[PDB]
Amino acid sequence: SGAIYVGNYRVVNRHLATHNDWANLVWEDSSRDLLVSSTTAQGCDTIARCDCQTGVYYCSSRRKHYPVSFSKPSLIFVEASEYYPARYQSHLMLAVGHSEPGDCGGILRCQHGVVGIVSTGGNGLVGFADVRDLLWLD
Ligand SMILES: NC(=O)[C@H]1CCCN(C(=O)[C@H]2SCCc3sccc32)C1
Ligand SMILES: [Zn+2]
Repeated sequence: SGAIYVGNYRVVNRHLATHNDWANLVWEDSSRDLLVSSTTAQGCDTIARCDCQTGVYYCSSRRKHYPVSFSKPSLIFVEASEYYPARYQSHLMLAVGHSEPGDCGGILRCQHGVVGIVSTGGNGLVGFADVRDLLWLD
Protein backbone atom coordinates (compact mmCIF):
# COMPACT_ATOMS: atom_id res chain seq x y z
CA SER A 1 0.00 0.00 0.00
CA GLY A 2 0.99 3.67 -0.32
CA ALA A 3 0.20 6.97 -2.04
CA ILE A 4 1.79 10.27 -3.17
CA TYR A 5 0.20 13.43 -1.75
CA VAL A 6 0.99 16.52 -3.89
CA GLY A 7 -1.07 19.72 -3.72
CA ASN A 8 -4.75 18.72 -3.73
CA TYR A 9 -4.07 15.34 -5.35
CA ARG A 10 -3.58 11.75 -4.09
CA VAL A 11 -1.77 9.37 -6.51
CA VAL A 12 -2.32 5.62 -5.91
CA ASN A 13 -2.04 2.33 -7.79
CA ARG A 14 -5.27 2.07 -9.79
CA HIS A 15 -5.74 -1.57 -8.65
CA LEU A 16 -5.64 -0.42 -4.96
CA ALA A 17 -7.92 2.65 -5.34
CA THR A 18 -10.69 2.90 -2.73
CA HIS A 19 -14.40 3.76 -3.12
CA ASN A 20 -13.47 7.30 -1.97
CA ASP A 21 -10.72 7.61 -4.60
CA TRP A 22 -13.25 6.73 -7.35
CA ALA A 23 -15.85 9.18 -5.92
CA ASN A 24 -13.23 11.99 -6.06
CA LEU A 25 -11.69 10.88 -9.42
CA VAL A 26 -9.45 13.33 -11.34
CA TRP A 27 -7.75 10.94 -13.83
CA GLU A 28 -7.05 7.21 -14.22
CA ASP A 29 -5.20 5.01 -16.72
CA SER A 30 -5.47 1.20 -16.60
CA SER A 31 -2.51 0.86 -18.99
CA ARG A 32 -0.30 2.67 -16.40
CA ASP A 33 -1.87 1.22 -13.19
CA LEU A 34 -2.39 4.80 -11.94
CA LEU A 35 -5.31 6.71 -10.42
CA VAL A 36 -5.34 10.29 -9.10
CA SER A 37 -8.11 11.58 -6.79
CA SER A 38 -8.74 15.01 -5.24
CA THR A 39 -8.09 15.84 -1.56
CA THR A 40 -9.30 18.61 0.79
CA ALA A 41 -5.97 18.94 2.65
CA GLN A 42 -2.68 20.13 1.05
CA GLY A 43 -0.11 17.36 0.34
CA CYS A 44 3.30 16.52 1.88
CA ASP A 45 5.21 15.46 -1.37
CA THR A 46 7.34 17.17 -4.40
CA ILE A 47 7.48 15.46 -7.88
CA ALA A 48 10.86 15.05 -9.63
CA ARG A 49 11.11 16.59 -13.15
CA CYS A 50 14.25 14.89 -14.41
CA ASP A 51 15.77 11.91 -16.29
CA CYS A 52 17.39 10.14 -13.27
CA GLN A 53 17.83 6.37 -13.59
CA THR A 54 19.03 5.83 -10.00
CA GLY A 55 17.17 6.42 -6.73
CA VAL A 56 15.92 4.82 -3.51
CA TYR A 57 12.59 3.02 -2.94
CA TYR A 58 10.68 1.97 0.17
CA CYS A 59 10.05 -1.82 0.46
CA SER A 60 7.27 -2.48 2.97
CA SER A 61 7.90 -6.25 3.04
CA ARG A 62 11.37 -5.50 4.48
CA ARG A 63 10.53 -2.23 6.37
CA LYS A 64 13.58 -0.80 4.56
CA HIS A 65 14.74 1.51 1.79
CA TYR A 66 16.97 0.16 -1.01
CA PRO A 67 19.04 1.93 -3.71
CA VAL A 68 18.18 0.95 -7.34
CA SER A 69 19.26 1.49 -10.94
CA PHE A 70 16.09 1.45 -13.11
CA SER A 71 15.20 1.44 -16.80
CA LYS A 72 13.62 4.44 -18.58
CA PRO A 73 9.76 4.41 -18.64
CA SER A 74 8.64 1.89 -21.27
CA LEU A 75 5.95 -0.56 -22.51
CA ILE A 76 6.45 -3.88 -20.67
CA PHE A 77 4.41 -7.11 -20.80
CA VAL A 78 2.73 -7.90 -17.45
CA GLU A 79 1.18 -11.34 -16.87
CA ALA A 80 -2.51 -11.68 -15.91
CA SER A 81 -3.41 -11.15 -12.26
CA GLU A 82 -6.74 -10.91 -10.41
CA TYR A 83 -6.73 -7.18 -11.22
CA TYR A 84 -5.90 -7.10 -14.92
CA PRO A 85 -5.79 -9.38 -17.96
CA ALA A 86 -2.35 -10.08 -19.56
CA ARG A 87 -1.38 -6.75 -21.19
CA TYR A 88 1.41 -4.24 -21.85
CA GLN A 89 1.76 -1.71 -19.02
CA SER A 90 3.09 1.67 -20.21
CA HIS A 91 5.41 4.14 -18.40
CA LEU A 92 6.88 1.28 -16.32
CA MET A 93 10.50 1.19 -15.08
CA LEU A 94 12.20 -2.01 -13.97
CA ALA A 95 14.99 -2.56 -11.45
CA VAL A 96 16.65 -5.41 -9.59
CA GLY A 97 15.32 -5.34 -6.01
CA HIS A 98 13.03 -7.21 -3.67
CA SER A 99 9.25 -6.86 -3.99
CA GLU A 100 6.27 -8.97 -3.15
CA PRO A 101 2.53 -8.36 -3.26
CA GLY A 102 1.74 -5.81 -0.66
CA ASP A 103 4.72 -3.61 -1.68
CA CYS A 104 2.73 -1.70 -4.34
CA GLY A 105 2.47 1.99 -3.49
CA GLY A 106 6.01 2.29 -2.06
CA ILE A 107 7.65 5.48 -3.22
CA LEU A 108 10.75 5.69 -5.48
CA ARG A 109 12.67 9.00 -5.02
CA CYS A 110 15.81 10.56 -6.54
CA GLN A 111 17.56 13.76 -5.32
CA HIS A 112 14.89 15.85 -7.17
CA GLY A 113 11.75 14.39 -5.60
CA VAL A 114 9.24 11.58 -6.09
CA VAL A 115 9.81 9.56 -9.29
CA GLY A 116 7.04 6.93 -9.06
CA ILE A 117 5.44 4.12 -7.06
CA VAL A 118 5.93 0.31 -6.92
CA SER A 119 3.46 -1.34 -9.34
CA THR A 120 4.90 -4.78 -10.35
CA GLY A 121 7.60 -7.25 -9.37
CA GLY A 122 8.74 -10.82 -8.87
CA ASN A 123 11.89 -13.00 -8.85
CA GLY A 124 14.21 -10.27 -7.64
CA LEU A 125 12.68 -7.55 -9.84
CA VAL A 126 10.65 -4.49 -8.85
CA GLY A 127 8.70 -2.30 -11.31
CA PHE A 128 7.71 1.34 -10.76
CA ALA A 129 4.93 3.35 -12.42
CA ASP A 130 6.52 6.69 -13.45
CA VAL A 131 4.77 9.95 -12.49
CA ARG A 132 7.40 12.50 -13.71
CA ASP A 133 5.59 13.22 -16.97
CA LEU A 134 2.34 14.26 -15.19
CA LEU A 135 3.15 17.97 -15.16
CA TRP A 136 -0.38 18.95 -14.10
CA LEU A 137 0.21 17.38 -10.62
CA ASP A 138 2.04 20.66 -9.71
N1 LIG B 1 0.64 -3.48 -12.30
C1 LIG B 1 0.10 -4.69 -12.30
O1 LIG B 1 -0.47 -5.16 -13.28
C2 LIG B 1 0.24 -5.49 -11.02
C3 LIG B 1 -1.13 -5.75 -10.37
C4 LIG B 1 -0.97 -6.58 -9.10
C5 LIG B 1 -0.23 -7.86 -9.41
N2 LIG B 1 1.05 -7.58 -10.09
C6 LIG B 1 2.27 -7.87 -9.60
O2 LIG B 1 3.28 -7.63 -10.23
C7 LIG B 1 2.31 -8.56 -8.25
S1 LIG B 1 2.15 -10.36 -8.51
C8 LIG B 1 3.88 -10.78 -8.79
C9 LIG B 1 4.73 -10.45 -7.58
C10 LIG B 1 4.63 -8.98 -7.27
S2 LIG B 1 5.84 -8.12 -6.47
C11 LIG B 1 4.95 -6.67 -6.56
C12 LIG B 1 3.81 -6.82 -7.18
C13 LIG B 1 3.60 -8.18 -7.60
C14 LIG B 1 0.92 -6.82 -11.34
ZN1 LIG C 1 16.04 13.09 -10.45
